[PDB]
This record gives sequence, structure tokens and C-alpha cells, in this order.
Amino acid sequence: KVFGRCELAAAMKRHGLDNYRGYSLGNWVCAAKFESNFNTQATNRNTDGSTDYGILQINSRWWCNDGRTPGSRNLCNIPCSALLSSDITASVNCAKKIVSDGNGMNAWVAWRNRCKGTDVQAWIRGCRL
Ligand SMILES: [Br-]
Ligand SMILES: [Br-]
Ligand SMILES: [Br-]
Ligand SMILES: [Br-]
Ligand SMILES: [Br-]
Ligand SMILES: [Br-]
Ligand SMILES: [Br-]
Ligand SMILES: [Br-]
Ligand SMILES: [Cl-]
Ligand code: NA
Ligand SMILES: [Pt+2]
Ligand SMILES: [Pt+2]
Repeated sequence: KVFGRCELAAAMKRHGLDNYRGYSLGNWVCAAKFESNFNTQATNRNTDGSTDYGILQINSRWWCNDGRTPGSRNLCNIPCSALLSSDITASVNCAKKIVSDGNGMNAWVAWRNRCKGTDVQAWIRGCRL
């Protein structure tokens, strides 16, 4: 599924991501925009052999099991395929664990490089929240 901007903002708020660990909804929407362009099915292989999965491009090295990332952990205790659902619940549950890990949203390199420090409020501008 390819979410619309306000549609994703609504889903993210419903699942309690809005201001989770202090990160306003626009941060989460911005991270999703640049991680996956809002596409729940996005996958991208990393040169280390891990793969990133879903709307928030959660990595198999640490967070989910894809059965092909040797020596990896599955800290969210989920198949990475679960992170490709049109329903964002598994992605949100895992993101909450990731962002609580100690480095906040810096764990998302696209958020650090493209969202951090920016007017992230723009991402929810106009949305009925
Ligand atoms: Br957009
Ligand atoms: Br919910
Ligand atoms: Br915001
Ligand atoms: Br594996
Ligand atoms: Br959803
Ligand atoms: Br959730
Ligand atoms: Br933080
Ligand atoms: Br909305
Ligand atoms: Cl929930
Ligand atoms: Na893994
Ligand atoms: Pt939902
Ligand atoms: Pt939820």
C-alpha cells in the first residue's frame, strides 16, 4: 500500500506514534516519506547483506528475521515480511522499540539526513488530526 501523507499521519497517530519518545508526528511522517516514499512494500538490500523492510525501512541485521542475514538478531521478534503489511501495526511496534534503543530517531539515517532539524510540521500541515 502507498499511503497518502495525511492518511499515514492519521494511522501513525492512531497507533500512538505521535510524540512517542518525544518525536512529533511530522518527524515520523518525514522519516516514512524518505525511507519508503510511503510504500508499505518497500524493500532495499544493504551492502552488508541485510535488508530494510517497509514504511520505515526496518533492518534485518537487528530487528526482524528474514532468514538470510547471517549472524543477525530479531529484536522485534517478527518476520521482516510482517513489516510489509498494508496495516502498519508491526512496523509501529518495532519502530517504538528501535527509537527507544538509545539513539532516538538517528537510527533512521534518512531521518537524520533529511528530516532532523527541519520544519517537520510541514508533513502534517492540512491534515485533519
Ligand atoms: Br508527500
Ligand atoms: Br491501534
Ligand atoms: Br509535527
Ligand atoms: Br537470518
Ligand atoms: Br494502519
Ligand atoms: Br501499533
Ligand atoms: Br531522543
Ligand atoms: Br488526516
Ligand atoms: Cl496499539
Ligand atoms: Na535478523
Ligand atoms: Pt491501522
Ligand atoms: Pt496500534
